[PDB]
Amino acid sequence: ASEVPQVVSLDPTSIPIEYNTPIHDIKVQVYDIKGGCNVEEGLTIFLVNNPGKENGPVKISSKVNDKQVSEFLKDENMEKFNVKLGTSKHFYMFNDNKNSVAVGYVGCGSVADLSEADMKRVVLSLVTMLHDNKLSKLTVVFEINVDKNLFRFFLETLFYEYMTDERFKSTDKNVNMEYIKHLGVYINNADTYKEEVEKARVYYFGTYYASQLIAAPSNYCNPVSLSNAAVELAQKLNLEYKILGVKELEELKMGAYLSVGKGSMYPNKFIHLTYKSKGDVKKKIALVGKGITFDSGGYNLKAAPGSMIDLMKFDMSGCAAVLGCAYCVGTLKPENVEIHFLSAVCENMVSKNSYRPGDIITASNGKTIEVGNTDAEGRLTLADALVYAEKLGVDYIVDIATLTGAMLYSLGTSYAGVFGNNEELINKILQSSKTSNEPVWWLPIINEYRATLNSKYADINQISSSVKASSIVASLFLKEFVQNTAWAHIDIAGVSWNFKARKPKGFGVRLLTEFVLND
Amino acid sequence: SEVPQVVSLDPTSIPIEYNTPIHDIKVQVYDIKGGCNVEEGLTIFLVNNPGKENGPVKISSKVNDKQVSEFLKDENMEKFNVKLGTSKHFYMFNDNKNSVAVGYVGCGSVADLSEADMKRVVLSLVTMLHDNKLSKLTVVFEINVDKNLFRFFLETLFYEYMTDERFKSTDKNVNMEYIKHLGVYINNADTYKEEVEKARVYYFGTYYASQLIAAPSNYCNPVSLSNAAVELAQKLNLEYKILGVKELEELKMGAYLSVGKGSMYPNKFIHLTYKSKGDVKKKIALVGKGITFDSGGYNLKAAPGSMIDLMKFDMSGCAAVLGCAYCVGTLKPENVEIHFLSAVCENMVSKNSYRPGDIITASNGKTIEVGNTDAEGRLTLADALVYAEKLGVDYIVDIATLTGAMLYSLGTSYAGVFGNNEELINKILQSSKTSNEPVWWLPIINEYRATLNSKYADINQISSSVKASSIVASLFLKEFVQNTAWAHIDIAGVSWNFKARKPKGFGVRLLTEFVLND
Amino acid sequence: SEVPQVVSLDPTSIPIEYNTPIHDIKVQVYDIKGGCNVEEGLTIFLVNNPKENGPVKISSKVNDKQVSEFLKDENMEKFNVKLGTSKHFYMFNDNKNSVAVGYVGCGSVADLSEADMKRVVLSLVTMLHDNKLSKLTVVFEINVDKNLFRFFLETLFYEYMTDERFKSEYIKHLGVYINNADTYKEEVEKARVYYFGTYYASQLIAAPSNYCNPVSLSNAAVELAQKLNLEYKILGVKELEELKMGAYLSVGKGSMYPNKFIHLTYKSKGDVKKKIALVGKGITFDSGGYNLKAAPGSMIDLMKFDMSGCAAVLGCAYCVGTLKPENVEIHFLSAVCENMVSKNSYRPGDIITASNGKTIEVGNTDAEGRLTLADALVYAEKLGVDYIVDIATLTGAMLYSLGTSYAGVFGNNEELINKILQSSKTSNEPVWWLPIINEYRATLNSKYADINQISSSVKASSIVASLFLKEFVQNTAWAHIDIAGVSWNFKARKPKGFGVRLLTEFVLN
Ligand SMILES: CC(C)(C)C(=O)N[C@@H](C(=O)NO)c1ccc(-c2ccsc2)cc1
Ligand SMILES: CC(C)(C)C(=O)N[C@@H](C(=O)NO)c1ccc(-c2ccsc2)cc1
Ligand SMILES: CC(C)(C)C(=O)N[C@@H](C(=O)NO)c1ccc(-c2ccsc2)cc1
Ligand SMILES: [Zn+2]
Ligand SMILES: [Zn+2]
Ligand SMILES: [Zn+2]
Ligand SMILES: [Zn+2]
Ligand SMILES: [Zn+2]
Ligand SMILES: [Zn+2]
Repeated sequence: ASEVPQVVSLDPTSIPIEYNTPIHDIKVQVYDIKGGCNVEEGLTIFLVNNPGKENGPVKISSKVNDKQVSEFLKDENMEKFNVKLGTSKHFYMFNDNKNSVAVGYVGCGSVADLSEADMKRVVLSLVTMLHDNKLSKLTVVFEINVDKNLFRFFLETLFYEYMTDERFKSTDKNVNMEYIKHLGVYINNADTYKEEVEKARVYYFGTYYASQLIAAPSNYCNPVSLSNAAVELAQKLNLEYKILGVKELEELKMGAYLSVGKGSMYPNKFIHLTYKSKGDVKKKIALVGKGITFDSGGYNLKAAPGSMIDLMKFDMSGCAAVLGCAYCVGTLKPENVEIHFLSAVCENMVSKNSYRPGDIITASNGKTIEVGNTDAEGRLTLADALVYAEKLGVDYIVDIATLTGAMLYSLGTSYAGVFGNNEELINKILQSSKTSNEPVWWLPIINEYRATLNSKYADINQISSSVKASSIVASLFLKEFVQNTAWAHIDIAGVSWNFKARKPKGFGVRLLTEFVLND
Repeated sequence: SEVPQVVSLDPTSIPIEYNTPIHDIKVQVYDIKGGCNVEEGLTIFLVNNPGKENGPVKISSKVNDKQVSEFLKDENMEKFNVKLGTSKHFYMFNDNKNSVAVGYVGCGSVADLSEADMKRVVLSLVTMLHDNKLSKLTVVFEINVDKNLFRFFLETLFYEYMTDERFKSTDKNVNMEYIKHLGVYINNADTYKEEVEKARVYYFGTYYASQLIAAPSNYCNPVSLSNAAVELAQKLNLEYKILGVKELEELKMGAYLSVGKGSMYPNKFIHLTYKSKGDVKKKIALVGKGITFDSGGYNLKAAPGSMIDLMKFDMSGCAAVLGCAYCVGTLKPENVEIHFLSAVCENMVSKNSYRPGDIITASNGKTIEVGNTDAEGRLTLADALVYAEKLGVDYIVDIATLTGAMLYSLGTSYAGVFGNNEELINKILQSSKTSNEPVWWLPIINEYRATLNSKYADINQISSSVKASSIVASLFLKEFVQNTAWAHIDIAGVSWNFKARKPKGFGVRLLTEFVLND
Repeated sequence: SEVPQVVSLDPTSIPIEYNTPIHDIKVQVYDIKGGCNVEEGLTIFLVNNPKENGPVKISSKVNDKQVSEFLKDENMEKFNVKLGTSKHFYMFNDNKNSVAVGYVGCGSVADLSEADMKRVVLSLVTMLHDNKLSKLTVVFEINVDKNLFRFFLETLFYEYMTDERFKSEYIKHLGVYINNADTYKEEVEKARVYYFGTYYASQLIAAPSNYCNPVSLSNAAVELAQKLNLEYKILGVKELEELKMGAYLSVGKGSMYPNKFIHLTYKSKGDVKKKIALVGKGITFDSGGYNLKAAPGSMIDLMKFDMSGCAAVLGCAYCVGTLKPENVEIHFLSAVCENMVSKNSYRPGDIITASNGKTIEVGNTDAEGRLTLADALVYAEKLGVDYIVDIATLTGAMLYSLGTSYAGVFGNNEELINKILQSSKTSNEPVWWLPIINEYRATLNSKYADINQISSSVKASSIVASLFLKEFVQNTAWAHIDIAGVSWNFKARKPKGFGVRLLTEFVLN
């Protein structure tokens, strides 16, 4: 652990991290619907749909072990309500033991197969029922068809969206902040879904942990304070760790990554976490995350309209995703696999010491790079991290980065883009996208654009001249730093931040973890 | 002299190639009378056809080889035309049954090839040298050229042929093999032979400047650039002096010192001196703008089209001046003393940077209000010009990448020259013709001077009302020359070749021709 | 000839003032030797001090004792000669009549430029606008040659005159004391002619585009021709179509006003030894077309000024028609139209054919000037003249090259260019020679048309445009004057009428 440099004594010297969240205090019980539903304290919510019939009437088909509640929820009483996706209603009644209970439903539309996006709409409606209501318990009755993954995704999203980050609140803490202590789930074939519960809780926190890092402002989350948090995480998970400082970075000749950080008051820190199975290692993997704790753009300052320089604390989202994945892996402990978690962390600032547009810098594999734009710094840091990664001698290298703003014009805010040099690896990323329900789409590395990276003086240009297809050109650049290893690149510049909700998504954590686990 | 680093991987000197493959090319000039020997390598005829736009090629000169002569008959050459820029390759066997490669380059129908047209001919020729491993090139001039233009042909051939690979490591051209011999057949070879070594000298001066310019700002900084100058001065036995901050403070160069304040690299003032052996009749001060990187300062280059990634080229004036010092120091003209000056610094954004609105005091006591930190060139030049005049010279000439407006007035081919003395300006225009580096005389319109009147300082750095920044900047510069013939050359538009993505080394030959023929 | 209207309140002609109060001013020129009489009105001494911001000192003997006492060294040294600084005082003379006496500083340089002289006059005019005076007397205690003296009068007349045509008492006597008065007296009535030529052009330029449109501008040209007994011909769309002027006709397609080609002719009585065509750009309003002037700084509200070239030419025709030079034939030409946005407008990308058969690819509809000039130059050369001179508000880049004081001149002939430069010297309308760089010509090579209207990127727009126009003059001495920068006086919010005196001097000499 290094000392975080301060300008004034009021500068914070660590990232506040909440490990023990109220979500971890929730006891989850899973019951089979065949046994009938018991309705007592708290809130009991039925998830209902009506196949084919858009905005069709609500029907409760589950057995309810209470004559009063059963009478209330009979068809004739429910037909005035419809199943419009996201619709919710609260019911109030007395049960067979003369106790007042709260019941209700969330409409799940008229399609039996709910997409990952429509399921998020269902959960958000459910969360609005949790907010502003001091409840001790919530019960959920699944009257829709969900597979194991979508069930887990439901729980993960519930936990994530229910949670409220108050680390930076001082005088504006919510006085009515109270969480349930109990969560009941009624679902058919309950014994097959039980295994998903703790997995979801693990995936929730891995995702929530990343979110905390991303949301943490750059005066809290800087290269030293972020690497320090990585150390603390490794210590709690019994992961091996190594933080490389400028001296060793110099010895390794990482000129590209070092030049990006030259302008910052915070020394570069290269994070290297390792998980190894106790069993014989049958596959080795490196996960590489972009780790810019703040990206001012450098001398190519973000001063253009729509550049959102105030969002630039998000620029270590790739690193956050990787560290979030480290939590999940170190907790679930997969067998026969060795995983490296890597991030070349730095800050891209303006200074007398900054690297300049036009500078020629040498990467750790000896390639000279001409810098055409100081704000294209991510691919420079990744270049050295990718060289470092391949020297580990692994089977797959997967990187994840808020790399290019062009992603918002190509895939937008919902789907991440994946590029690569190996088809089998890309299919596996796409497969893990399905089973994690973190949407990713395969995008091409167009070789014809490679020629536009031909530098007159250096071995290669940092950015293209023609093109404008930045996401693809950046992928071309990165590919030049991976010689003979299966490699994939996940651009999350578009999906990292939830603009509507004004919070990080913790995107990529579940995706990467599913990738590690399912092979 | 010691180059500060942020990290140990930061370079501490500019890589400079002094002996180039071009220097290893043995050059022989033969007279066209007595015919041409075609025996080895690639023989190229430069042909014309005055009259018809694209008339047939007609090889006039005698070829001392029966087989080669039969091939180059008018009958066989009829299908090929003389369009300016075109070229063809030929394969055949000579008299002793040895395979030989012949060809031609079209020089158009016009009997007078201009600076731009000759450049086009050279390019066509260089294309033939590329992607073809040749031990020898022979060029037969079946067109007419003056002696300056012949020198210009060789200069341009040498400059364009040479490839800068100082910053390649994993991607050097493996097929890069230069010729070792160059043959030239031309009429009255006795007179043209003198231009050969003059061309080689002018070439390296230009290429030396180009190397400094192309060098990125992390390699090329105020300390390393001034070290490079010192090394140059040493190889040439020029007197040299590098003024550091402490000296500059004593001289009270507050305008120049302000510009480098935000930089990690200390300011360094380059003062080189050549003196003729005998009686000195003319004293000349050459001043180069030497900003090793121009970020704009707090007036950051952030506007569309400001091309901040090119601003390593903002020391081109200094490079021109140092390049001239090479030529002058090598050619050793008589009856002249020349001072090569450059206020070298770096314009950066920092807690220590000078600010828009700052009032600073030049070394001649004039207080200056800063309106824009990106108009830093004229601030450094101000102190440099005051220093220059204190040397008591006859002519002060500054050269600078000073105003972007030049791209809208003269464009990328012609530099602008401004001045306070018509005689000096005429000499610059004369030097432009003989060096074939095109310059156009632009006026210093005194009506715009009132817009440099400041409410609080003695003078404004920039105008607020008048556009035409090239003229306004000239007006500002004129305020720091009291009673000396002075001229100013703005090369902001011509310094960088945007199409070839490389510098031109513009100004080297111009300044040298100015020196030599005074 | 009938001006179309959208509503009945639309103006159907340009209001023009022919008889100005300047024409009522009686000018007397006296020699400074013999002393100056100060009997009435305002008397102003033009004074320098060759030092900087030095004290005022009056050298001329004044034949009035009271005023002499006022003008004594001890009193005037309280004031300084800083360029454009002025003081004037009211007092009683020997006859106990009210007189005003004062000065205007002319700085510390023995030779005033046209810019300096202008500042002097502006200070003089300020006093005239603030005082009710029947008479102004100006005493020259500075050195001025014949041309600069005429320039002084022209400038004085022009700046003094106030255009009130669109709104809803001048001096009657000008006295001038100057050493060697006799050599200067002939400059007076020439200055009056140059004044109105300049002011007439100013009137056309300042007239908004709803008053000044292609139809009313040509109608005004006709009326001018009739008053001066100049031959005149106005070419309409049918005539222009037959002449295959496709470049020029394309620009006006989107306008509600039919294109009008103005062709005025002055012919001397005797043998014609020189034939000259003067071509003025006549865009009555330039919106930019589909390449609309929408960018910040494009100043679309100024774009009534885009016929300043035509105005300069018509102002010259007044001077030439008045002074009647001998042994010359002058053609006054303008392809007048309006560049507008409409379903009918020409489009960026359109390939259009000029009257010499050259196909043109339009890259920017706001570069419309060179298109109208393309067909005007072709028309001009067919007249078989010795010189073609065009003048035009052609490129905004002129503001970045020479600025607002000097116009640029481009050409294909050295003799012609140096004639314009000499005319610039004698008219004191500053012009600077700029190169037509042949290396830039290749940027106008089109993939589909014979030539490009504009370059994709050469940035040197004034030069690229000049190259374009050069392609439409095949074997005649031709020069192009780009007055886009100098035509409008931004500070004074009015035209300069730039080019009238320049072009007239070119014709007369
Ligand atoms: C502007 C360009 C092409 C250099 C780019 O892709 N910039 C990146 C960047 O600064 N990388 O270091 C960029 C710009 C904007 C975003 C972004 C994403 C959501 S809002 C702004 C993300 C990446
Ligand atoms: C922006 C302005 C008017 C202050 C100016 O003249 N800038 C100079 C400059 O920064 N001088 O120190 C300038 C701007 C752009 C260029 C340029 C030249 C080729 S591309 C950009 C050159 C000089
Ligand atoms: C469109 C461009 C940049 C080629 C140009 O120079 N346009 C001309 C024009 O509209 N010609 O028809 C132009 C633009 C601006 C001005 C101008 C002059 C004083 S303020 C703006 C003048 C001419
Ligand atoms: Zn960036
Ligand atoms: Zn970034
Ligand atoms: Zn600058
Ligand atoms: Zn500069
Ligand atoms: Zn226009
Ligand atoms: Zn126009």
